[PDB]
Amino acid sequence: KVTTVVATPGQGPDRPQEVSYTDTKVIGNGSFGVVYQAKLCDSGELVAIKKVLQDKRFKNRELQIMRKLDHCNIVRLRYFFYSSGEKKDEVYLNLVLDYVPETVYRVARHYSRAKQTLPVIYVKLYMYQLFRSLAYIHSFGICHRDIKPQNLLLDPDTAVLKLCDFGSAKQLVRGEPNVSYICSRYYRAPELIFGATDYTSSIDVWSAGCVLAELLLGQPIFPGDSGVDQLVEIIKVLGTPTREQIREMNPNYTEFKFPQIKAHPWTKVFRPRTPPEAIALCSRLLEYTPTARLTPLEACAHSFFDELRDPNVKLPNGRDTPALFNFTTQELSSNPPLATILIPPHA
Ligand SMILES: COCCNC(=O)c1nc(-c2ccc(S(=O)(=O)N3CCN(C)CC3)cc2)cnc1N
Repeated sequence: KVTTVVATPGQGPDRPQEVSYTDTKVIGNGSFGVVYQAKLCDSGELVAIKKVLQDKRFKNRELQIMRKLDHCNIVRLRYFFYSSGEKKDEVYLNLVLDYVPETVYRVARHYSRAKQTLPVIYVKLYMYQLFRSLAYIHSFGICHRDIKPQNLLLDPDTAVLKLCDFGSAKQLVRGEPNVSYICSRYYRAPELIFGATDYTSSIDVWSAGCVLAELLLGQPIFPGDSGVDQLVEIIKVLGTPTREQIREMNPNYTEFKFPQIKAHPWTKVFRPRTPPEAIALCSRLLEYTPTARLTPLEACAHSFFDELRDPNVKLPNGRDTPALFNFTTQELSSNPPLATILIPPHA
């Protein structure tokens, strides 16, 4: 069964094209509608169609953001078009994206069921690629707002990570308020747990540190039954924030959940047989103070990733490491002189 739809390229000139696809399989659900997997008849390559119900008296925020993005470690928007259900009003915006077979969550989840830890090289590979994607969208002022392992796609063979689900991403315009019940809990920055609406892109940096620590520990570092319990578990490990730290997180609130609980060391948080520059990265990612957290660009050049910058380092299945040095000037803009470290010898 071959379906032919008139789709506009998600990057290219505004030139609607006949796109034919088949093998339509549902893969995902959500707030927005439904996610499918499909095969382009002509090129035979697999794609994902994210189908959202669209009201025409406001443009889809995700769509405006997708048509401005293009990176190695981000699922690219190939096309978009409009469908409908039965009656009219009932307009569906459909996003044709690249399909990536696996996700970090489902990888991380197995090793955990096998009582095993993910090999450290995969931690470095997947965190570095995530940082690159973060430094790129933050250079536009776009904040994902929903970093979680299930929103990171992986190819098992090439070890390529591609960030997906831009449903909660938003251009942060300074002076416009921004909501605080964003982020998929567990990875919900301190500022948002206290209900701050004056946040920056560093909330993705926090969420990334929660993803890093989860891959190191083999389970979510900051669990919790609600937004309140997330604060308990953060305070359990990072201690009660100082009142200066509280002022920097949210310039609004403090309704003491309970008392000051103090911190316990990073060394005692993780497994003993795995404490290298990985613990130093977590201590630079998971800080209360938003301006004290690393930039995704500064995180890529951290000591923990230095194995990947070696010209001789090779993937576990013997293959080459995927592109880890093909930066743009937009991606380097926050700190251009960091290219000293980012681009090693080796071409
Ligand atoms: C709304 O936000 C974005 C929604 N998602 C995307 O856009 C997107 N999703 C994926 C994806 C990858 C893995 C899986 S899976 O859990 O490993 N698995 C589930 C069932 N199935 C039989 C096998 C696959 C599910 C989906 C890939 N590329 C995408 N472009």
